[PDB]
Amino acid sequence: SGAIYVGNYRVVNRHLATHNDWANLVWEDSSRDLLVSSTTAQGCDTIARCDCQTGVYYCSSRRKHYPVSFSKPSLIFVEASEYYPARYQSHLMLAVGHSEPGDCGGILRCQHGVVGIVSTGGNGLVGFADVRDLLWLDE
Ligand SMILES: N#Cc1sccc1CC(=O)N1CCC[C@H](C(N)=O)C1
Ligand SMILES: [Zn+2]
Repeated sequence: SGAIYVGNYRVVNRHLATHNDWANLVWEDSSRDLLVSSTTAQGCDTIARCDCQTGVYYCSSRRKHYPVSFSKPSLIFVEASEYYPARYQSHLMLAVGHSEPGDCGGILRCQHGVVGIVSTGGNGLVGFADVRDLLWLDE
């Protein structure tokens, strides 16, 4: 679990969105596993606007932060789950690192701010949904 709070927005994994998130929906994209809902309180996270390929992510299954090198956002095949059939997930970045399903929502950060959130994993890899291209999150 986990979310990004920036301005009057809350960014979460679409497969983990709540009834309140869907009732206050701003935007959602199944192909990215992202959902953004509106909030009544101000968010203070800073979104990174960069092409960093190194950063640190929070891994709840280990209660630890890990430094990682990660790939540029791209279309990557993702095995079927109870949330989606087998498909290509877009704007996804992979890194070599530990992740378990409950790890979704952990933030990936670089020196410039929030890069994305954990969205996929397995076999010693971790995948992050990028949020750096969502320029509207800041206005
Ligand atoms: N094992 C393992 C890990 S680590 C983080 C998530 C997972 C499981 C995982 O990859 N998914 C299940 C939930 C939906 C995800 C998606 N974006 O389609 C796919
Ligand atoms: Zn950066």
